[PDB]
Amino acid sequence: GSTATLLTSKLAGLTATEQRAVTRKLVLDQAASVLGYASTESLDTHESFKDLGFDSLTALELRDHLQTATGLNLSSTLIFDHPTPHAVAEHLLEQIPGIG
Repeated sequence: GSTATLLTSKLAGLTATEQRAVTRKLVLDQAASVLGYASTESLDTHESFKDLGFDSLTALELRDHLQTATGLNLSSTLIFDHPTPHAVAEHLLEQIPGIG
């Protein structure tokens, strides 16, 4: 759906664990783009987007970022369903076709 092959071609090179790692960096990077960052400087993967400053605004463009980033289909309260970019990145594996 939509694309997937974009990021899916990434995870194809990883194992589920490294697939976590790569978008634990991507969701992070996106969240960074949202929040005002350029190197995920003020982010955490152990801390929830709540603390990152997301809400019914930034989470929306972040969620938007993840779907744009991955090509998969995420949701409105995505990062509030999955607390951390860690929980979200692994959530991005759930979207992945078998390889993930």
